Amino acid sequence: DPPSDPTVEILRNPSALRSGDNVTIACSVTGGNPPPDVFWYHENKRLQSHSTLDTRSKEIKNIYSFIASQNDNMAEYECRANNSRPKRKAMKLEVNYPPASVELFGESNIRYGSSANIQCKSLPSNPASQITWIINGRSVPTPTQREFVVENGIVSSSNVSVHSNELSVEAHQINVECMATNPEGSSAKQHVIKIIA
Ligand SMILES: *[C@@H]1O[C@H](CO)[C@@H](O)[C@H](O)[C@H]1NC(C)=O
Ligand SMILES: *[C@@H]1O[C@H](CO)[C@@H](O)[C@H](O)[C@H]1NC(C)=O
Ligand SMILES: *[C@@H]1O[C@H](CO)[C@@H](O)[C@H](O)[C@H]1NC(C)=O
Repeated sequence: DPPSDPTVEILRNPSALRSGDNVTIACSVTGGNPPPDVFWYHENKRLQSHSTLDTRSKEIKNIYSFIASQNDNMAEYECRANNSRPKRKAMKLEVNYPPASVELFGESNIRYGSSANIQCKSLPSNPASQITWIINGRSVPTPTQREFVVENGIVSSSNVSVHSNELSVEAHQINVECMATNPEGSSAKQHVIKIIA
């Protein structure tokens, strides 16, 4: 027997706000007397957006569209209702974004035979980024990392140890490459350590 025809559709949602994409936020209010003004407030400052009231329904709505940002948007957008001598409802957003860059820490010159410790902290990202190391074009076993929570993101930090004792006496320098990575993206930076006598 025949099955009835197939229908396909794309499902909007569910995804955390990402990087920069066209986000729309709404604030509904049902009318009182006098009809209140409805404003969006980012960082306690009145955003430039219009409020529209349906006369039939008596429902006041305020629609705000913007592109998401890493710099903020891990923070809250508040709505306010105003009647002379104010009803409020805030909203914390979650935006995924890749780590901007990474920072390496350590000597530029190390004595031969001696060992060296290299640190790498990534710039804030969401979610947390995985630090990986590549030494002389060789990926190395990933060290345990410490993740810190900062405003508008998470900072990963990893320590690696390079030993010049394993290297030959004719080893001029050691290339230390650090890399932070999350589902949004990745970023790398390379520090060069010279070997002194
Ligand atoms: C985002 O959507 C709003 C309407 O919701 C529209 O006015 C605006 O042009 C759009 N911007 C982009 C970059 O798609
Ligand atoms: C409060 O509301 C009145 C009218 O409802 C409006 O004209 C005024 O600008 C508002 N003031 C503030 C500080 O939002
Ligand atoms: C990494 O080294 C720093 C010193 O620069 C130290 O303060 C920190 O505790 C170390 N962390 C780990 C996980 O080894």
